[PDB]
Amino acid sequence: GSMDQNTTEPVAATETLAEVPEHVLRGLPEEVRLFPSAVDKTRIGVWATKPILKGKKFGPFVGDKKKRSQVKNNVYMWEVYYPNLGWMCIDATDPEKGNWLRYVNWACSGEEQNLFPLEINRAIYYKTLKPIAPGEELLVWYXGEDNPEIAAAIEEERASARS
Repeated sequence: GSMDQNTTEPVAATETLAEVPEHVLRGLPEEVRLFPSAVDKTRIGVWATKPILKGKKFGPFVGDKKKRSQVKNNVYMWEVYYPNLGWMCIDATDPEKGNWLRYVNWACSGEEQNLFPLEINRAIYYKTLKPIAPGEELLVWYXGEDNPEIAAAIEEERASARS
C-alpha cells in the first residue's frame, strides 16, 4: 500500500464559503458547500460535500427567462419552447438571480462531470451519471447534442420517475 492517502484540499482563494449569497447556498442539493471557484472563475464555486449516487437529480436550475441576446459562453442556459410565448431562452448567471447551480463549472469527459443538462417541464435539472466524493467540484458539459451521457443518465432519472 503506502500510496492510498487522500489528496490535500486546495487553500488560499480570496472569496469565502460564507461570501456566496446566503440564499444561493441555502437551497443546495443534499448539503453541498461553496468553495472558491478553484475550478475556473477562481472566485466561489460549488463542490460536493456530501455523498452522491448515480442518477441523482439535483436542481432544478433557477433559470431566468430571457432572450438569447444575452448569454456568452455559459451553461446554466438553454432554449425552451413556452406554451405561453414560443421558443425562449432560460438564463440565470448571477448571485441574486442565479442560485448555486449558477456556480457549477465544466468537466472534461463524463469521468469527472458530475452534473448533466436536462430539460423537463420547461425546467432544467442537473443529474449525476456517476457517484461523486465530498470534495469534488460540480461540473457540466455536453455541448454533445444527443450524447448517451445525456440519454443514459436521463433514462435512470426519468425512467425511475415513473415505476
